[PDB]
Amino acid sequence: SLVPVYIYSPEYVSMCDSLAKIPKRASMVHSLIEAYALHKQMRIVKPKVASMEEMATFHTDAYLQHLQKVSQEYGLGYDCPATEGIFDYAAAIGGATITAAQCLIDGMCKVAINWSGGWHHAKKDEASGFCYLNDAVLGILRLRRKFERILYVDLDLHHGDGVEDAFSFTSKVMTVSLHKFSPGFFPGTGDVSDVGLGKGRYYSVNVPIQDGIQDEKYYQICESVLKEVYQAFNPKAVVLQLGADTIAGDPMCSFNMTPVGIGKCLKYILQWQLATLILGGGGYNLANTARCWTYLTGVILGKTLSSEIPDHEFFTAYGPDYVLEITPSCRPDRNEPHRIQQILNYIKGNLK
Ligand SMILES: CN(c1ccc(C(=O)NO)cc1)S(=O)(=O)c1ccc(-c2ccccn2)s1
Ligand SMILES: [K+]
Ligand SMILES: [K+]
Ligand SMILES: [Zn+2]
Repeated sequence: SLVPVYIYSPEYVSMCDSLAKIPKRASMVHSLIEAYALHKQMRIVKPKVASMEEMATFHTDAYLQHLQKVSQEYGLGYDCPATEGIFDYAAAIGGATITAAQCLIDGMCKVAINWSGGWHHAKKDEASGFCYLNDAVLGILRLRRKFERILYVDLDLHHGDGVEDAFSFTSKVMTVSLHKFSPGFFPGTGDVSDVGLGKGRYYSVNVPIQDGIQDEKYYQICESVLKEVYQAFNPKAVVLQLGADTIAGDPMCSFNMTPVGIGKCLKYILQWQLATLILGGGGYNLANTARCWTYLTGVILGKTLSSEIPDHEFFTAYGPDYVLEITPSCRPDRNEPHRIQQILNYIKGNLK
């Protein structure tokens, strides 16, 4: 077994480290997890590289081939620069989430972790927001070999548009996303009015949130909507993305969460006791993202972690404080009690 599965292999971590816009985060994340000796308490499973056929269960051959070519418009460039070996990078992530999926389809595993996955923005034929391959989607598509109702819960700061669009017309998968929704804020979509299309209408729930949201309030919103969604929908399996770009101190500077808030949310989903695929995502303050995910790793394990940071390779990276906890800034919570209730009521009606 009941020990969660931890997708890892030095080759995978190093391949993940080569991501241009987020260098070394994989190692840092794994290193801190290892430092608290959190691993060796999970079932370590090596990642399998995704094949062309597998990745194409969503992406088009046109896009896959092209990507494989430059690794030697499709959304490539500035935000998504096709650096050397990027195709390999993508295939390893995708492969990694698909193997976490298989780990769940089979037994002896109620939770499968791939902190390096979670790129929800990738379209079937286009890279977007640092996302080259949509692993979350590939995991969901794998999970559906055995589960008729999958619940996708996206807690990244950004809207999970890629995964949502992928299933907007089906009621097999239900995508729920809590994100910042403001005029010029990427990807600029996902208002509460967004509920899906055709046969998928009401199977896409979006929770537009504003800057400054803190642990408490965030959790009340989350539990409120999740509880409602667990009722109407009878999820057999669950895919959860935990982008840490919501954590106080992120360069993104929008939400004001700490891993503990996001923690209560995790605990809430873990208590349904369903097959759960854990993914990472955003998180541009490399040190905090590591603190966030190793802590959440502890929450998956239940074992409370030592407040002081354990000596390891990146010990220095832990600011001046050197503690596991993260303190929110003194920024205001631009979320009025009335609009949040209004949003909740809208979706609450929608759910049928
Ligand atoms: C590419 N972009 C994304 C998209 C998605 C994410 C994300 O975390 N999604 O969950 C992050 C950045 S973006 O256009 O909004 C950017 C944000 C910050 C960017 C940046 C890039 C270089 C230097 C400084 N800032 S680009
Ligand atoms: K989100
Ligand atoms: K859907
Ligand atoms: Zn994000």
